[PDB]
Amino acid sequence: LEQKIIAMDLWHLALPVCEIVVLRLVAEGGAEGFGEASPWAVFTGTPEASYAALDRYLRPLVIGRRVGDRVAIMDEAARAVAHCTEAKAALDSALLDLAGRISNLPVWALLGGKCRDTIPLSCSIANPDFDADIALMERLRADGVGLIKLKTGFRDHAFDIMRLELIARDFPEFRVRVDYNQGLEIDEAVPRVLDVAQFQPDFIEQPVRAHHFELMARLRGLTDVPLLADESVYGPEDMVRAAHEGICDGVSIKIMKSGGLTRAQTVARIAAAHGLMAYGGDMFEAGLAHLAGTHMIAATPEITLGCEFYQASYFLNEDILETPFRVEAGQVIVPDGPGLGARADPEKLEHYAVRR
Amino acid sequence: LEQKIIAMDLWHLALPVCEIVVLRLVAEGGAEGFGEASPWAVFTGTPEASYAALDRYLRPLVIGRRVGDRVAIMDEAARAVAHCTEAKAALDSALLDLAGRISNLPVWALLGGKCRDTIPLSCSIANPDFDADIALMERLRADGVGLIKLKTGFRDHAFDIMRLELIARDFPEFRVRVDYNQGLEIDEAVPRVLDVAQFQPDFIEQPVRAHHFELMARLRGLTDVPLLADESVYGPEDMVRAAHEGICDGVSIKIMKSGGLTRAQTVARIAAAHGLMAYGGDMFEAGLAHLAGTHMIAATPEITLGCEFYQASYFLNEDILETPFRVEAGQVIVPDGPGLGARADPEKLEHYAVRR
Ligand SMILES: [Mg+2]
Ligand SMILES: [Mg+2]
Ligand code: NA
Ligand code: NA
Repeated sequence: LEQKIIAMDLWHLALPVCEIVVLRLVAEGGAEGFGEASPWAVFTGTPEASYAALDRYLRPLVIGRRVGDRVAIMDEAARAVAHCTEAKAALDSALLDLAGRISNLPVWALLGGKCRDTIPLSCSIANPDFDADIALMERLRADGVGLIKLKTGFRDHAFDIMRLELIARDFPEFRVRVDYNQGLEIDEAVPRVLDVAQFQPDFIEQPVRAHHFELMARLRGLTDVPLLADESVYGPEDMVRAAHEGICDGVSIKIMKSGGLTRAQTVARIAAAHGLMAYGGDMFEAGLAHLAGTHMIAATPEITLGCEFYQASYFLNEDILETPFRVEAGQVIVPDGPGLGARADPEKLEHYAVRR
Repeated sequence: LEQKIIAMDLWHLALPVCEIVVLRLVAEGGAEGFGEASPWAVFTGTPEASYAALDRYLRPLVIGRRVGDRVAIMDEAARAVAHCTEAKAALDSALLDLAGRISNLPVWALLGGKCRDTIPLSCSIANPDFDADIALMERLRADGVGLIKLKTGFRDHAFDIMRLELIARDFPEFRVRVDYNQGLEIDEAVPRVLDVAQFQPDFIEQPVRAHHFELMARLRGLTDVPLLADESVYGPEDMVRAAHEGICDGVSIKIMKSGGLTRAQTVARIAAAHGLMAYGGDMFEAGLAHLAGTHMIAATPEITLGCEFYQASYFLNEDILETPFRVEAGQVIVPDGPGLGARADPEKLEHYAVRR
């Protein structure tokens, strides 16, 4: 691990169904590490921002550094550029993937070990054309997927209720989660949440804008259905604040928000210390990001509500991995191979790139 | 790391100057892992309690497990036996040491990498015969040690003041820290702490009993000298409570309290999130425990006040490692070799054992 990182390559991809930024690091010894940043322009930041963060601001910080100084590198990285937690997460992933390759260890082994070999998978239901999702749900049920998360709030309230009712009638096999993606306005939050809570989903995710800690805390006191914070919490700092103000019953943890795998674990551990639950959320990512999140969760017993790394299997027309992101009988398979467990395909990276 | 742990050997040692419990784990392939539990009877527990914890209660959940399932093993261990955080730290150390030997990596490499190659060392000054400490301080200054921590409260207040004045006069080269070890009673806490604070030590450690959160918080508001919590904080759970009640400005982190290296890091990270400083404390341990503590601090940027792994160098007549715990120019050296960086001497373990 005394080896020096000698190169940094980047790709700004546009995947048919979704833009992401892929990073590759190369050590003196020839080993390579991959990492993905999956920005959501309106929430975490743009792909351009993360591309620049890596290409111009973090590059000088990483090139020439020893693979083993990851802790120092990530500490400096957080301060070297503002935001771009997706880019920071990509760097951490590549650093870990690289160290894992060098030492011949899976990433979870560099995160403390593993506590689970599989992770329950959840697929989101967010199509404005519900008939298309019904067909999707038929397939999900057939594939053994047992969890689904209804994206709510993007249309009228009636549209949300309609779907919950049909799901309960024709797809009772699934456990159902709900996610508003900060979608509701102040004047409609309470009545819409209270109505949806009647359906008793496993949890309702972030009904209002991230900065609405007061309102989130109030919504939490309205029903016994768990209220999960997502956009309101990125890292440990926000988690401490969220816990203090009692804005949620649990949190959706994403490496793209925490800016790294360790910071993601810290969020989960702080949530647990406050008696709050944790879920493996994700952004609109590809298989590389899925693998990074999978290794993180495999080493974090505190995240018990499953994960939602469903895009590579049900959203993207084609993924960027050389080998399919492994999911069997509705469960994500924790890889045990070196590094992340799969390489990104250069040809696909070259083909789908809009910039590199 | 898929291979199983097939054996657990224990030694309750009595080291001339100190009792500790040493643990050795053996994997199917023959690799070994060593860990140390350094119990303090009146604070953390007895060596007999920790010996029993490992020998009878943790043995069953460890034997037959995959080396790589460390996270799950430790999660289960914490609940398998009450207290005995020292035994838990020893098990975590052995598991990490074992995994390091297998993968040929330094323990810090399994804790996320490193951010520092050396750690400033502090030696405690606690001899009731102060002339003996003056001699030691002469030795300390010559060896390049620039930090010392005065053990206060075990005698009258005059004795503490006497030593603080002589140190400032004859040994100005040292940065001075103070530690009461919960030694002060309620009716004498304010006056004594105020007097000592006039000497502006770097920090004053745990003036009163661990359970006195309210009193600790009041003491914190009396001076601008940092008040460190030690016995009041063992793990993440205590750190969350201590931060909420504002009982300190910083915390002394010890693996023997946190019951593991990761838990110790979580304590440091939580403190930092609350704007509280962190110090690398220790119990009356030997070189094996010092190495575990060194690797954890090596991977934890949040711990910036140095460490006190001085016993192997200045307290124990003889250490148990095959090679000296490295300290150069008053700085602890972070090992880069496989595992903890040194091996326990089978012959010494047998010689100093009072039970095995
Ligand atoms: Mg969400
Ligand atoms: Mg102390
Ligand atoms: Na509630
Ligand atoms: Na103060």
